[PDB]
This record gives sequence, C-alpha cells and structure tokens, in this order.
Amino acid sequence: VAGDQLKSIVERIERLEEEKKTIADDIKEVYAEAKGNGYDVKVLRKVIAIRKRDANERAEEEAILDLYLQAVGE
Amino acid sequence: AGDQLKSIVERIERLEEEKKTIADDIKEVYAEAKGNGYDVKVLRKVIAIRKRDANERAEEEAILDLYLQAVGE
Amino acid sequence: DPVAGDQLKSIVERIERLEEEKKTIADDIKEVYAEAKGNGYDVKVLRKVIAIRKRDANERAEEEAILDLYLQAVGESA
Amino acid sequence: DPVAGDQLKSIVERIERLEEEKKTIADDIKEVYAEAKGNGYDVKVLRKVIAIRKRDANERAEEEAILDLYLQAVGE
Repeated sequence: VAGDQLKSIVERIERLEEEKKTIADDIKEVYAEAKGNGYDVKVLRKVIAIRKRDANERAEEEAILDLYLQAVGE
Repeated sequence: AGDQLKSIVERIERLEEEKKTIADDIKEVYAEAKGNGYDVKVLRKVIAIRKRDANERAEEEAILDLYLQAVGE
Repeated sequence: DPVAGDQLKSIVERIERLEEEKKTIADDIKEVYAEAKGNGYDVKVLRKVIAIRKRDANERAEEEAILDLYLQAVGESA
Repeated sequence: DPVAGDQLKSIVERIERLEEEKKTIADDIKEVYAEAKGNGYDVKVLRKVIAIRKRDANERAEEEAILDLYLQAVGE
C-alpha cells in the first residue's frame, strides 16, 4: 500500500500545484484588465502589498524612512 | 474611477486569498507525509523532477556524474 | 582521467574561491548593519534607504506620487 | 545633526562601498561562468556541482538513494 500511497501524495501535490497556477493566471488576468483601464500595474501591485500591512506601522516606518533619507540624501 | 480601482483591488485580493489557501493545503500535505515517515526534502525533489523531460534529466545527471567524479570534494 | 580532473578542478576551485570572497564581503556588510543597530538605527529602514538610493530619484518621485493617489482612492482592505 | 545625521552618512557610505566590492566579485563569478560556457562546459551542471560540494557527501549519498527508491515507487 506504500507505493500507491506515495503516488497519491505526489499526485495530490501536483494537482494543488496546477490549481495554484490557475489562480496565478486569474490574478494576471485582472492585472491585464487594470492595465487596459489605464492603471499603472507596477504601482497597483505595490498597493496590494501595502494593504496587507497595518496602516499605523506603515505610517511610522515611512516617517522614519523619510527621516533617514533626509539625513543622507536620496 | 475610485470604485473601478477598488473593485480591481478587491478582486485581486480575493484571488490571492484563494491562492494562499492552496499554498497552505500544499504545506499541509507535506506535513502529513512527514508524519507518515516520508522524506519531505526528497518528495519535493520528486515533484521537481517529474516536471522535466526524462531524457534531458538523464543527460544532465550523466554529465553531473562525470563532473562530480572528476573534481571530488 | 588526468585532463578531466585538472580542468574541472581548477574551474571549480576558482569559483569557490570567489564565492568565499563574496561571503566575506557579505559578512562585512552585516557587521556594519550590526554597528548601525548598536548606534540606535533601525536596520530594516536602513536597508530600504540603501535600496532607494540605488534607483532614479525622479522615477521614484513619480511612482510614489501615483501610489499615494491610488491608496487614497481605494483605502484599506477589510 | 552630527550625531543623528552624520553618523548615518558614514554608515551609508561604508555599506555602499562594500556593496560595490560585492558587486565586483559577483561580476567576476559571472565572467568565469561565461568563460567556461564559451569553452564547452555545462554551466548549469557546474553550478550544481558547486552547490553539492557545500553539502556533506554522505548526506547526499543517502538522499540520492532515497530519491531513487521514491522514483521507482511512483513508477517514474
């Protein structure tokens, strides 16, 4: 039963991998729609990343960043 | 304008959540395998190998063997 | 095989020599960050400062301008 | 600010100098691979050899033995 069990594990993983790729493709499609509407895809991706984070932490980190940048120059 | 972009953002976020579920499922399968005594590191390697052409895989392995025996440790 | 061994050994050893040197420099960089942290600086922010200084200031200004507008428009996620 | 500001100027200057040094080494490594490739060497295999040599030889032997068994079990 071991041989089959392993084969089923492998097939299970490969299928989830396919599903993950299908979802990645769906995401790419939405970005293509956004680009078509005239949005900046690179910035839009950054928006998504920023929204995952706490607003206050974000605000504080940007405040310190601005402090450092001013000190040494951009 | 604002509503259009918000809808785009919320759709992407929904899809990313679905993708995360799948990624977590994959981690769960590997953990289940480990619990059953399987070698997780090797299992991932098997998956990677099954993606490549058998012949290409075999040639590279043959050259790798050639290189390895020649250089040593 | 004398030839196979000699040819591959030299190329491999040469690369490994360079990789070792690279890691030593990487360790040095880490040491400077450790000093910075000791001085009271935020290492995460400092890394970001380094990355930012690498890119075109004008491109970043424009990208950050568009970013702020997008963020105001869509607000925060639930 | 001599303390808050100028201390940071020195730190950044030092890091950026080291990053340039590291970049030069990275470039030397690329040039080596580019040379080897030009001489008929299989670069992807070379990289794999470098990676392998960083590991315990006995550990790889065991892992490869286990891998062969798994591949057989999955009939692949």
